[PDB]
Amino acid sequence: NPTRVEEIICGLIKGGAAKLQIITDFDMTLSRFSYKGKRCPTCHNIIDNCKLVTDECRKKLLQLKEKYYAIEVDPVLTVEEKYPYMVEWYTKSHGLLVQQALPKAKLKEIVAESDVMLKEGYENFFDKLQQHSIPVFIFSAGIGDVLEEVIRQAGVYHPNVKVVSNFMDFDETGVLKGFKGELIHVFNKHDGALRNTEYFNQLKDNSNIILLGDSQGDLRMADGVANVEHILKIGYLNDRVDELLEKYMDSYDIVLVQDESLEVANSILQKIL
Amino acid sequence: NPTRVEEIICGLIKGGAAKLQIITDFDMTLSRFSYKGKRCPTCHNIIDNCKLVTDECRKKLLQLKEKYYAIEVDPVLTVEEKYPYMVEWYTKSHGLLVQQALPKAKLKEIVAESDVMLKEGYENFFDKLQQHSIPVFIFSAGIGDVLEEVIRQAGVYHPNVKVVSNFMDFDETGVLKGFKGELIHVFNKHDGALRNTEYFNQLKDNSNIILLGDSQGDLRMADGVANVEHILKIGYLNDRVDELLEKYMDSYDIVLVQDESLEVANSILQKIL
Repeated sequence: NPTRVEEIICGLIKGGAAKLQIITDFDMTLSRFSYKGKRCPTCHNIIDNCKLVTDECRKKLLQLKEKYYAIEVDPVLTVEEKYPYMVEWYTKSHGLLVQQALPKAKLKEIVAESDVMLKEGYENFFDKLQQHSIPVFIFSAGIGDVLEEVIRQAGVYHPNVKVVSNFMDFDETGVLKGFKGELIHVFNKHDGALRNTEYFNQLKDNSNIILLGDSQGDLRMADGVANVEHILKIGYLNDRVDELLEKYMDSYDIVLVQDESLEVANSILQKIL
Repeated sequence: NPTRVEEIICGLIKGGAAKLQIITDFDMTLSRFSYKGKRCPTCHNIIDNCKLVTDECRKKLLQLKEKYYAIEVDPVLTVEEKYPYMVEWYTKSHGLLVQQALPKAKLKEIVAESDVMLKEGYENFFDKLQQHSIPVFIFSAGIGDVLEEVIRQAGVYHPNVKVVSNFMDFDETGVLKGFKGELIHVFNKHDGALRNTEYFNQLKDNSNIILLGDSQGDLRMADGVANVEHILKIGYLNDRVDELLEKYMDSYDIVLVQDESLEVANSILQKIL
């Protein structure tokens, strides 16, 4: 309902800066799905395609993706069933990334020479948020170290920005040995939300939330919010559109089909802050 | 291969206007997939959503689409298996369109008040083609009468443009009674190509072809070309991208991901004509 969306937004404007927080996915949400007719990379792709991975290993990674992607988007399987494969997919990809002995010191170059792109309007998004000290919480199934190099290098890793993702584990050599903590993946966002309760409890007054995601899963990202008064959910639908449009209109308050900007979010921010 | 693509294009430039013809799909190929965050309509949607269809019938049409779309994009079914359902899908939708008794005289309004959009660069595409009398052959699984009202009203139904689609059959009242000829649908483009042999035989000298499509099926659109010397195949990949990207890079010479313009085609035309 367009009426309901306005009731929410009016709540947000009434709250102003003092009551607002942002929860958002990263890949295909803050970064672009495609550009100039070309598919843009996800954090995983940045590494898969970089010069520190061999042709042979890149080929094994692609086979993984073709097998496991097809299960991810299987119409017959429940998420129950899909869950162990999503887990398998990450353990193997990660498995292969370990073997290449990726050097921490190389991340900065890897990201700098990749095709990665933030959506139109991102400086304005991030700056406007920093200038009002609005807490921003980025919850991604991607790779924390890459994610951070994208935003650092774009000049928008401000102090209000908290990043929570799958971070790389290095050894003494400063060479990748695995992944820290519990795996974030598309199917368990809810567990990841409640696993970050300590951050959210420090934000009790921030009871007006804008959530930005790109999948159905992302709808759970606010499951650990302490005090919810008003929440606006904005959904980027970049792929599997005809299949998922109804479901998205059904659950996100705003569905933006193949939209490579943050202009809708920026105009809503303009009214609040 | 980028080298191979250039060999082809060089053939096309050498041929110039005198040897060129264009074969192209319409929906999501000349028309837009989405706009300003909103999914644009196909020729079928224009009718489904117009004021001459009831709320109730529009609801039955949507159920059809949700059932039959899911079969169309089933990974397990062969096209063999899917083929009778695609046929069923059209017969029922058409079936329901008949019942509403759609008036021929109303098409002009229906199209004029719909959200339909051609890609950026379309006037330049169509004009440049008309000005060199380049035969253009539009082969669509949509609805001929709608397709024609979109292009007529956009001021680009020029005499070099031949339209071949599923055209509406009216009765004495000028009220829809069915569909003429054999059904064009996504799976039988090849049969439709050879069924239009008479048009292609009149174009024997036009042995340089540019083909524009949006599906795998569309690759068969040139199957009835009399004399093939050079052919460039341009593919719009608007949906199911991650699933289909490899297959598309595999078979179209140029794959343009979520690209709502004709700029690539227009620059290739600039070099040829």
